[PDB]
Amino acid sequence: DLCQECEDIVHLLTKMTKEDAFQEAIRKFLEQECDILPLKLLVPRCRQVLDVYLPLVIDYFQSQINPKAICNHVGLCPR
Amino acid sequence: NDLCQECEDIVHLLTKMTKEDAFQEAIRKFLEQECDILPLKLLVPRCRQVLDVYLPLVIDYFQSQINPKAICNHVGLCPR
Ligand SMILES: CCCCCC/C=C/CCCCCCCC(=O)OC[C@H](COP(=O)(O)OCCN)OC(=O)CCCCCCC/C=C/CCCCCCCC
Ligand SMILES: CCCCCC/C=C\CCCCCCCC(=O)OC[C@H](COP(=O)(O)OCCN)OC(=O)CCCCCCC/C=C\CCCCCCCC
Ligand SMILES: CCCCCC/C=C\CCCCCCCC(=O)OC[C@H](COP(=O)(O)OCCN)OC(=O)CCCCCCC/C=C\CCCCCCCC
Repeated sequence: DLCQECEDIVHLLTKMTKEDAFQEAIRKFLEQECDILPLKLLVPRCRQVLDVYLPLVIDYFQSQINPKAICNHVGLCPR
Repeated sequence: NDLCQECEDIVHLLTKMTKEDAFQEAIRKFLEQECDILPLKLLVPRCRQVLDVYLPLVIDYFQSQINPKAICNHVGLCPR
């Protein structure tokens, strides 16, 4: 049941993004990855992209989202 | 505070989902669509080719002999 597993992942992400520890951990991990391969080459200006977009993703998962619509958008739930 | 367990749960869900071909097909279609538009079109040079090369590798990685706690340790959500 892909739809339900995707919805569960979305729910878990909504829970995890509420903790500052989560943001700090993912920030440090991605900052380390941005300085080495593969990301260093695959994503130009990796660190700046990270600085700008990690807070936006955190906010997004803390906002009023529609899990079934999200999972439909990526093709894992029907409409 | 129990981020470690939530991370392990996400990893387990991903391992389950990567077992289905419908998953690979759907994520492939979604990311192929995204590679042709903003933001990815600009953030990831040669997005479509990067996708073609790396999506099977990520799928295999989550289908392989992995330890969810080890992944979560690597990304800093379980302590070690
Ligand atoms: C490039 C190839 C790399 C190999 C694979 C490695 C995967 C990397 C994941 C990067 C994917 C970046 C996709 C960015 C596309 C995007 O910005 O669309 C998000 C849109 C736009 O939202 P808004 O403009 O704010 O308006 C609607 C309000 N809800 O939001 C969505 O509805 C979709 C959210 C996607 C997150 C869903 C996560 C659920 C988990 C599913 C299973 C796990 C697979 C995840 C793979 C990535 C797919 C997101
Ligand atoms: C570019 C930053 C933009 C900020 C927004 C973030 C949006 C989407 C996430 C972008 C995905 C980029 C991830 C880079 C992964 C990478 O290149 O690292 C390679 C390494 C090399 O693997 P190995 O050393 O062989 O593993 C041994 C450990 N047992 O990959 C890894 O180690 C595994 C990392 C996978 C972690 C996923 C676990 C899921 C946990 C929580 C999900 C919620 C957080 C999502 C962010 C994590 C992104 C990976
Ligand atoms: C790894 C499995 C974990 C599953 C968790 C899902 C992880 C990430 C979900 C992605 C977050 C989507 C939420 C959208 C919320 C939002 O408002 O952002 C939408 C914005 C819209 O962008 P714009 O505002 O239009 O900017 C235009 C100016 N350039 O889009 C995004 O946030 C997406 C940014 C992500 C940047 C991706 C860069 C990394 C991409 C590919 C790296 C591939 C590495 C693979 C290596 C694997 C090695 C084996």
